Amino acid sequence: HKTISFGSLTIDPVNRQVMLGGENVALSTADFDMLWELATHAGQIMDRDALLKNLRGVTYDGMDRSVDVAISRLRKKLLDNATEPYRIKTVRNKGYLFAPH
Amino acid sequence: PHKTISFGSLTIDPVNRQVMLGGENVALSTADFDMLWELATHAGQIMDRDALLKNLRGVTYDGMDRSVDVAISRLRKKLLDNATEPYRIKTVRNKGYLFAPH
DNA sequence: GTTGTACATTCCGTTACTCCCT
DNA sequence: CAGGGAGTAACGGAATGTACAAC
Repeated sequence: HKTISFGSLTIDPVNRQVMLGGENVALSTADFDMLWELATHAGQIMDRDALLKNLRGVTYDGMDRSVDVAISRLRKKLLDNATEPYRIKTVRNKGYLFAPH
Repeated sequence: PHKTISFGSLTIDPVNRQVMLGGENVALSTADFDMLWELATHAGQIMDRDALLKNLRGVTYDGMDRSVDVAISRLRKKLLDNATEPYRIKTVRNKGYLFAPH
């Protein structure tokens, strides 16, 4: 009912469980809460300050790389090469974007 | 004629406080069936440590109090769940624990 | 059999580089 | 021939998992 899917990727907030085309991908608490955020605003550029607020929530001090680190850890577990990402795009000086297609 | 709650093969019978998985009776102590009961009646809903402790021992989460965590570990053990890849009981950092209805 | 301490293990924020891009 | 914005490896402090001690 509340489960929100994309392509072969299913994100279930009721059981806090995510599946990538049959296979069940193990995500930590941050991996999930971060992916959930992005997917909610799919195709929408989420800016760094906006991420920290919704997820921590603290103020972006203009110099904080935790979101970047969080993104990389997510990118690896989702099987998404950062060199040319299919799922989670980087947008220079804006933030990050979840790609539905 | 017994009123219970059920999630797949799992079955929780608050009448005689007997839980079954499948299957066969799972032995829980009193304080542990209580905590399982709290979680399961708020399935899909994150129960924080204060919420739990207010039932587990009827106190307020002060610490650093770890009585819930070990308790969560027994349930996971007793429900044939694996902590690193938990199906039925999820850990949510800084929040608490969660009974997953599926 | 019950319970939680005393370790055992994992998480994620910081740091510290690195290669980009401008 | 800066300057900075983004990737991630690694460190380590704190949040969580539990074998087994104390009951």
